[PDB]
Amino acid sequence: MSKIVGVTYPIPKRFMDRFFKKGKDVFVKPATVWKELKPGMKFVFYQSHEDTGFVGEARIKRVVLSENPMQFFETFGDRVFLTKDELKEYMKSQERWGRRRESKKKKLWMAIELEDVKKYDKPIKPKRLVPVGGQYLRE
Repeated sequence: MSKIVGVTYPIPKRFMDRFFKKGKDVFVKPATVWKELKPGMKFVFYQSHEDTGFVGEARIKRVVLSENPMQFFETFGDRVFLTKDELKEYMKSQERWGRRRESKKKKLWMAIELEDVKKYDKPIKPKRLVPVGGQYLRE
């Protein structure tokens, strides 16, 4: 339904564990998800395909909207799923391996506050495939 409930992401690296480690982490996006992403949803952490998907979930809260990703790494840093070291190699990886993902200007990045991070100790079978772009979980 249009009520939604949350979004689900596989997370491109092993930093799914971050949210379960500290119980409250910050997932950053270089503008990918649309206006369904509101403060007061859930964020289900997808694991892998086959019968073994969805490693856990959490609750989406106050999103910090800023054009510089380094704003999130000076404010949170430790609280963000990846570090600034992971950021700089990631952006380089997109522009040197992804043909030439460059830009004359910077874009609006978003830092989602993830609190109350729940765990699926049960292997939940995905109802559909969750790519790097991620899927909108709606009730």
